Amino acid sequence: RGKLPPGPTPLPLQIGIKDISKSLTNLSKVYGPVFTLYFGLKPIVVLHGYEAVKEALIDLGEEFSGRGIFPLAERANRGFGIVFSNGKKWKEIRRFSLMTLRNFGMGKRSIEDRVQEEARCLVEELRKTKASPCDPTFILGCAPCNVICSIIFHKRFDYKDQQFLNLMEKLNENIKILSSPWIPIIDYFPGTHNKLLKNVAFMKSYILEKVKEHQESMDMNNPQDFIDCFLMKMEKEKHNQPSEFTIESLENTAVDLFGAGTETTSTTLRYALLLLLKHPEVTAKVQEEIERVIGRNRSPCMQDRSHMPYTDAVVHEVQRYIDLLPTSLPHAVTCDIKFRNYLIPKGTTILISLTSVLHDNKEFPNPEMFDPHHFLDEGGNFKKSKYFMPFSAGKRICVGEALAGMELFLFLTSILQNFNLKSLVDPKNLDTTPVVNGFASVPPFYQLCFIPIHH
Ligand code: HEM
Ligand SMILES: COc1cc(NS(=O)(=O)C(F)(F)F)cc(OC)c1Oc1ccc(C#N)c(Cl)c1
Repeated sequence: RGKLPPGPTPLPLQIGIKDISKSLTNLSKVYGPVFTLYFGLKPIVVLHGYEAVKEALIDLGEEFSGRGIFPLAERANRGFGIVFSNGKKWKEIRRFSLMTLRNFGMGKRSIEDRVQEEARCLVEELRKTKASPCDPTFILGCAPCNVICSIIFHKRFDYKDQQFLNLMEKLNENIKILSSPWIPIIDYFPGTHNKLLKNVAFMKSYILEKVKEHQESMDMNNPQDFIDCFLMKMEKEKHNQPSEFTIESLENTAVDLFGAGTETTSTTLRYALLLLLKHPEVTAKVQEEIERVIGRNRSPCMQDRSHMPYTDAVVHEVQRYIDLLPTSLPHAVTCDIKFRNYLIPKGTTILISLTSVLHDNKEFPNPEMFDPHHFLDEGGNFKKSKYFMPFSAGKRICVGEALAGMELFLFLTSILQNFNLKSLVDPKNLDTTPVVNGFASVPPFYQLCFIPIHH
C-alpha cells in the first residue's frame, strides 16, 4: 500500500539541532539524498540537498504542504492557527494572513511604516546604555515583538509598559523551554509541560482582552489592524457556516504570529550583531555604503535596499551562515504520493535539512566561513540564489519572509547609522560557536558597546 525509503535500523550526552542536522548529513553520505529514520514505528522520511528539497517542496508543492505532528500535539489545541493547522483551515487562514501582512484591509498605514517607528524607538533605547557594555538580547527581542503587537493591536508599547514586560516574560519562558536540547526523546518534561500550557492560556486570554475592545468599535469601511480586518472577514463570510474564520481561530492565529514572529527575528538580530564585531572590515564597508546612500538625516527604507548590494548580501549571509532553523519545522505529505522511487503514505512526517541547502559546498564554496561575497557575482553586484531558504520553500514558506526581511534590514542599518560597535573581547579570539539548542542555531552570550558615530 506504501513503501518508504531505506534508512538505518530503527530506534536511534546533550544533543542539539546543530548536531541533529550533522547526523542527518552523515547519513546522507551513506544512504543517498532521500532516506528514512524510524522511531519505533514512527517513520520520519528525511530530505537532503537542493535537488530533493526543490523537487519536493516546489515541484510537488501541494503534496508536501502538510504539518508534521512534531514531538507532540497539545489539547490546549494550537492547530487552529497557522503553524500547526492543516488541510483547509490552513489554506484559508494563511491566505488571509498573507494578504493582511501585505496591506489589504488593514488601514492606510503600512507594514513598512511600522518597522520604521520601532526602528527609531529602538535606537532611542540603545542610546540609554551610554556607550557602556550591554547585552543586546532584551532590547533586540523587544523590537520584533512590538511589531507583531502593532500589526495585531495597532499600538506598540513603551519598553516599560507592564502589559509588554508580561507578554515578553511569557514568550521567553516558552523559549527557554522549547530550545531545550534532546537525549530518543526531547529533554524536558519535569514541571514545564504545565508552565507551557499555563502560558499559552495567558496569551490567548490577553489577545481576547484586546479582541473585545476591537468588537466594541467594528466597521466595514475602516479596518486598521489584523484583529479588525479578521473580524471583517468573519462578517463577509457568514451564512457560509461553519467557518474556518472564527474567534477560536483568530486567537490561535495571533498567538501564532507572536510565536513565529519574535525569537526567530531577535535571534538573527542577535547573531547579526555578533558577526558584525567578529568581522570589523565588513561592518566598515556596510557602514560606509550606508553613508553613501542614506546619510544621517532620514530613516532607512526598503527602496534603499536595492541601491545597497553589499548590505543586502551581508544580511543574506548572516541568515545563511547562522542556519537559524537547521530542519525548518517538520512537514507531512497531504496524501499518498509517488516521489522518485517511493510511495509515501498520507500522514508520513517529512523532515527538511535547510542546513543541507544553505550550506551547499558547490553553490556556496567554503560554506563554513562567513563571507558577504557568497551573495556577490565576481564584479561585486548582488547575487540572488535558488539555494536561499532561511524561510524554507514552497507552500509552507515562512509567512513573514518579507517582514522578517524588513526588520532585519531596517533595524540593522538603523543600528549601523547611529553607532560604531565596540567589542569588549578583541574580535580576533571572540568565540562565535552557537550554544546547544532544541530547535535553533542560537548565538553565545556577548556584550558590546554602542558608541554614537565618528569618522
Ligand atoms: C529571521 C526571521 C525568520 C525566519 C528565519 C523564519 C523562518 C521560518 C521557517 C524556516 C519556517 C517554516 C516553514 C516550513 O514549515 O517549511 C517559518 C514558518 C513560519 N514563520 Fe517565520 N521566520 C522568520 C520570521 C518570521 C516572522 C517575522 C513572522 C511573522 C509574520 C513569521 C511567521 C511564520 C509563520 C506564521 C510560520 C508558519 C507558517 C505556516 O506554517 O504555513 N516568521 N518561518
Ligand atoms: C516558529 O516556532 C516557534 C513556535 C512557537 N509556538 S508556541 O511557543 O506558542 C507553542 F509551544 F505553543 F507551540 C513559539 C516560538 O517561540 C516564540 C517559536 O519560535 C522560536 C522558538 C525558540 C527559538 C529558540 N531558541 C527560536 Cl530562535 C524561535
